[PDB]
Amino acid sequence: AACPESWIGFQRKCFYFSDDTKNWTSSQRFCDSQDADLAQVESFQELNFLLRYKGPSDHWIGLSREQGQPWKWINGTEWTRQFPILGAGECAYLNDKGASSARCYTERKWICSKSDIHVGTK
Amino acid sequence: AACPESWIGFQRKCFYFSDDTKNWTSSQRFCDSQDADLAQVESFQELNFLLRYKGPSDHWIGLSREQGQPWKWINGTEWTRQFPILGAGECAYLNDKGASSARCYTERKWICSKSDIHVG
Ligand SMILES: *[C@@H]1O[C@H](CO)[C@@H](O)[C@H](O)[C@H]1NC(C)=O
Ligand SMILES: *[C@@H]1O[C@H](CO)[C@@H](O)[C@H](O)[C@H]1NC(C)=O
Ligand SMILES: *[C@@H]1O[C@H](CO)[C@@H](O)[C@H](O)[C@H]1NC(C)=O
Ligand SMILES: *[C@@H]1O[C@H](CO)[C@@H](O)[C@H](O)[C@H]1NC(C)=O
Repeated sequence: AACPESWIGFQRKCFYFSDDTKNWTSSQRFCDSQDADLAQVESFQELNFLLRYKGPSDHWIGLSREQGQPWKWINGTEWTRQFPILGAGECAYLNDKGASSARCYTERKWICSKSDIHVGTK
Repeated sequence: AACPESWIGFQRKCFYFSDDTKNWTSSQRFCDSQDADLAQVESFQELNFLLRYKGPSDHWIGLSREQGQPWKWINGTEWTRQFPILGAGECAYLNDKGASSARCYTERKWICSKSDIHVG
């Protein structure tokens, strides 16, 4: 199977949409336990898939920042600015129509992403 | 890739959700051209997944009937009653409750499904 059971496949990745709510760091610890990360949204097409599937509640994704800084990926590098992220918060999430930001201690649903099983990067 | 580009993978199948609208027979022709069929919805659970992604438009699916007669999948097997397909029409589609039906010449979006390329 390209993706784990109950994950959703889309363009060489596998996505998990949570049932539970957790804070941002706890959501990342959950994704890390599944050999994945909080969604690393790398194109506008991926964004659109996520907004369409997720349904009505806010979902954490894997971008964080410091107040006067750029948004960073989980690996600590500045991200590629595929879409605007609104608000004045430290952790990013998806809402009804796009990406916004809030404090990392708030409990939200989350999305994990990883590569499908047939992807090689060598 | 398990699925062709932009199809959504779920539980060893791939699903195509159209952006365009067609009548039911031409929708099944599109699906067949991409080595698939109009979605042969297998169960209430598969239903809940298609309902999650499809968004507000009506989408044709792979069941139809002759007047009076039981619903049949594209493959010829009679529907197994995991949920009702409502209405008075010959051709089935998904609204946001579950399945409803209409005249086959009208214009709706559609969903295709097929087994992913690693099934065997
Ligand atoms: C996040 O939530 C956990 C319980 O899930 C709590 O123990 C932790 O202190 C909270 N905040 C952070 C930043 O870990
Ligand atoms: C860091 O993570 C991002 C998001 O997946 C990836 O696109 C980028 O190539 C990675 N950068 C490094 C230096 O590993
Ligand atoms: C017809 O398709 C349905 C829905 O997936 C499946 O349950 C049934 O086994 C199929 N019959 C054959 C012969 O493919
Ligand atoms: C359905 O549409 C196709 C064109 O894609 C056409 O050949 C066919 O006549 C239409 N069927 C009906 C009943 O209007």
